[PDB]
Amino acid sequence: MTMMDMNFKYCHKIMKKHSKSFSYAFDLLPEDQRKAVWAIYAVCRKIDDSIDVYGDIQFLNQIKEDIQSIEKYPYEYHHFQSDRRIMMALQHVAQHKNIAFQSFYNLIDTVYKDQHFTMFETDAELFGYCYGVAGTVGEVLTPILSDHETHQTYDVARRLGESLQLINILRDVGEDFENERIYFSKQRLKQYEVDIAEVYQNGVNNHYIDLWEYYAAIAEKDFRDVMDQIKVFSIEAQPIIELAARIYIEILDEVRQANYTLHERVFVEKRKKAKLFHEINSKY
Ligand SMILES: O=P(O)(O)[C@@H](CCCc1cccc(Oc2ccccc2)c1)S(=O)(=O)O
Ligand SMILES: [Mg+2]
Ligand SMILES: [Mg+2]
Repeated sequence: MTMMDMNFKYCHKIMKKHSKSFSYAFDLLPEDQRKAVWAIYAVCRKIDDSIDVYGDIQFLNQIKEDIQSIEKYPYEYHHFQSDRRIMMALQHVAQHKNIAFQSFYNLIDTVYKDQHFTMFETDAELFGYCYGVAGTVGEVLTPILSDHETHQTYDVARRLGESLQLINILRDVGEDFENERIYFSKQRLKQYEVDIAEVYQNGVNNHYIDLWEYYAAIAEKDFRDVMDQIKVFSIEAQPIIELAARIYIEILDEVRQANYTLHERVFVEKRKKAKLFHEINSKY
């Protein structure tokens, strides 16, 4: 095992831990491609967690710098300020694949704002946040999971990304509330006459469930739309992307089964991930 492999293994390790779902799906891709996904995932994870758990903008600048460093000089050795392994893997990926640096930049700009947090007045802002945090990830991943990096492919990957993030938010209401963050908009929170702090105490109700379903409705609709357009992705990527998405979208049924709980992070047992893997691999 060469050292560069060591760095990719560290990226994988990170992905395995923070996302059993995506890890479960993407590891099915051929070597060169999953390596690229591990690295890109690790980068994003460091960004996200350098603020959603280690709330530290200093690091975030360390990472933002390393990347600009790579974009600027893909073929020079750098003494990265944040996490050498991940950057080395990313830099290695970039010397082979096209990378949308601006996309990592939008994510960064985005998780920054998650410092002095302020609710969203409208779903539009909610939706734009889904873009900066996920749509942009779909955009960085596009050159990796596709052959035709065209407007249509970027646009689908992006929507996939935004949809997967809406589901993400649909599961984490409680977790997010404990952390002092509500992502449903006030417009929509008022319209449905619901208070998160109040539901958190006395439990769900129908105001919440309806509201929760309003969003789920959206998420699922966009999910179906992207599945239709799944062929914009490579043949090998298609089933994996589908499993990644169905494995993630299944989370909605899990929030339901647990009665929209605000005190647990529901999940999809690895055995169901296997079941879904099954129902899809037939089709392929
Ligand atoms: O918006 P949130 O609630 O912080 C959400 C993370 C969003 C940022 C993020 C983190 C890690 C990976 C990621 O993008 C991916 C997703 C799949 C594969 C590779 C990268 C996006 S999390 O709930 O999983 O932490
Ligand atoms: Mg987070
Ligand atoms: Mg979340």
